[PDB]
Amino acid sequence: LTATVDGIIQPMLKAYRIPGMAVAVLKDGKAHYFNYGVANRESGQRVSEQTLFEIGSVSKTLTATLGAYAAVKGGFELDDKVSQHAPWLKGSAFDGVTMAELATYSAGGLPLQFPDEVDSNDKMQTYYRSWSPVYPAGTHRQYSNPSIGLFGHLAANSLGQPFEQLMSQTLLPKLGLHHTYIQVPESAMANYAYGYSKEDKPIRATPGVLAAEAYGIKTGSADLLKFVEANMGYQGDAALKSAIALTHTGFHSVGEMTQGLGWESYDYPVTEQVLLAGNSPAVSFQANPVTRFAVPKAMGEQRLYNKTGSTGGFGAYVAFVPARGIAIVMLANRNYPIEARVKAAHAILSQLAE
Ligand SMILES: *C(=O)N1C[C@H](NOS(=O)(=O)O)CC[C@H]1C(N)=O
Repeated sequence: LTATVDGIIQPMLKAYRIPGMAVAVLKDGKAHYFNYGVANRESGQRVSEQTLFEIGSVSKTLTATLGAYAAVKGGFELDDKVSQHAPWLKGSAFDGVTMAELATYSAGGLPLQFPDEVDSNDKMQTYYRSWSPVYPAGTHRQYSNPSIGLFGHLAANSLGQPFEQLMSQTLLPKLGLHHTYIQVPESAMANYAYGYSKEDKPIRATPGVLAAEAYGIKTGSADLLKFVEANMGYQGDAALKSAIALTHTGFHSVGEMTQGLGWESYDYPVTEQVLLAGNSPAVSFQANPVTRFAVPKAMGEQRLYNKTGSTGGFGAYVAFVPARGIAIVMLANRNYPIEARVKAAHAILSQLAE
């Protein structure tokens, strides 16, 4: 292995007091697992590649794959208006938003989170029915859980299924992810890590509206690397392969970052400075005018695809370059700085590419 994983990861774990981390890398078709520290600080139970971590917003890549799958299966087309697939949105602003804009955070300024008062399905429908766009559709990117959350919800229901059903019964089994969960079952609680807050309490995920779609997957590094493997020359089912290809399609760009379904990608080679900038709050916190594509673009293999994710007590990152057959998954039970995740992953990936 050309990479020096221990030498890059261990100083970072110390610098941010990360209790445990599961790292998995792919190179030349083989998976390598590097496990550090503890899943549970009071028992001392060790992290393995089967430890379940909250992967937070990395869930959006699975949600995007599910939505692309529903589109390939005929439930909807990406250029359909959103209200074509939700009778309760007819006449609302979503008459003028496409499913693709919803999935790529460009509907027009949907916020990062639902307002605190939205705590039921009924209040969720009312929220979207009364939503006032900040920007014209397709012109501005504001990263948003309500946006891709609604995409995942409506995509699944376009096949007559709840999101959780289509994810748990179709997408995850077809991807080969048998230890990946929206809700961790009884048989697997022994493997579920605790997270540790920035204030340092043991904490686990708070359920919320459309949490499953936007940030609610629990999985280990082995299962998550298997999903990344499917994103690098998947040999198999035509519908699922077409779905994955749609997630590698670009719909707009902000600076050097191109927004796909779930995945965000960069030209490869990519500098650390560019990858840091694309994952900084200058991109993730504020609404930015996008570079527009007249038609969506199949982006290609010689690119760095990535996604960050966090919960109250967890911090995750995934990046891969399909043309190189290299990948890194980093799942931690501390929500530690995105810049540290990016710097470490860029260093390791640069070495794997040698
Ligand atoms: C994803 O984990 N989340 C969405 C947003 N952070 O975006 S990032 O993950 O791309 O950095 C807010 C925090 C978090 C969440 N659980 O809502």
